[PDB]
Amino acid sequence: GRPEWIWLALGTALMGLGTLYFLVKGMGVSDPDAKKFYAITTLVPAIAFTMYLSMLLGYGLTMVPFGGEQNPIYWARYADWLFTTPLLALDLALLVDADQGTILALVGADGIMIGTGLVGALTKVYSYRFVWWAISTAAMLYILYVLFFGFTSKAESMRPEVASTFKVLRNVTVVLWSAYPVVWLIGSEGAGIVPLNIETLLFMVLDVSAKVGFGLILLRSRAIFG
Ligand SMILES: *C/C=C(C)/C=C/C=C(C)/C=C/C1=C(C)CCCC1(C)C
Repeated sequence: GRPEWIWLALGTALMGLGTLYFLVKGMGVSDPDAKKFYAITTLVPAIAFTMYLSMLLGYGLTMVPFGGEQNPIYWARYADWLFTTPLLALDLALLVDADQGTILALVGADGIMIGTGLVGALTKVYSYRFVWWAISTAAMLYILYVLFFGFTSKAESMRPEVASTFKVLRNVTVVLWSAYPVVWLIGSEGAGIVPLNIETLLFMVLDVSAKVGFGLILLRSRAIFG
């Protein structure tokens, strides 16, 4: 009966619907290249759907003590993000033909961001929580710098239609991702200013927008076509 459950139920529903819709459209398409984008992009909200469900049912939540209090931390989010954020990057990476080393570096950075974020989430010394938060956000910025400067340049060599689709997704990604560290900062994991219920709502709106929103834009485009 935690108050944030209503948002966990809506994120479950939205992610589940989104998965089904993408699966249905995906299995209908025969183009090889398009099927690859569909397979990657249907997996993302799939993973998110299972995690939101678990949390809705009481899993992935633990009490961490810091600030002289017992604080409720949803660690199931990091298990979701660990695998969905690199898959989203792969989507963007395939669109622009990015180099294999570039992708290895991104995913690597991404592993670090999610890994330090979680360590930071679980840290019992208040001050140190933000030390882990800082590194994680530093890793995040590296990724955004690459997608904005690096990937946009590679996109330049693709047809206009492919480059156009990437810019939209690149913008969607940049705007949504940069909002996660601030939410963590002022929410349950950080300053404890925004309450967990509201925080769950914020992450749900970002999550769904970043997965199903991102998906709808990518999968409805001509750009995934070989
Ligand atoms: C579907 C989920 C997506 C697209 C999640 C993106 C998540 C981020 C960009 C998260 C970033 C974080 C930081 C920069 C620092 C503190 C902890 C995190 C993990 C909340």
